[PDB]
Amino acid sequence: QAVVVGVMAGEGVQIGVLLDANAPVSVMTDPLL
Amino acid sequence: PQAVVVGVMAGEGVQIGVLLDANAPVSVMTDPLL
Repeated sequence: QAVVVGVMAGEGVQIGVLLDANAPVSVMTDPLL
Repeated sequence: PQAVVVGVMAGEGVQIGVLLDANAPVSVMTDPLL
């Protein structure tokens, strides 16, 4: 299971990323950054 | 300077305070705001 979302970044630049469905945000916010 | 706080008016009269992204274009925010 997974999900894809539009992550907004610097000056509002739109970026697309794929994230796990069940893992908590705390374990993914580091590699995502 | 990355964000600004504003009060948004919604249906029939409820006012809600929100902190918006100061540089993304408004059209990108209207959907999640609703």
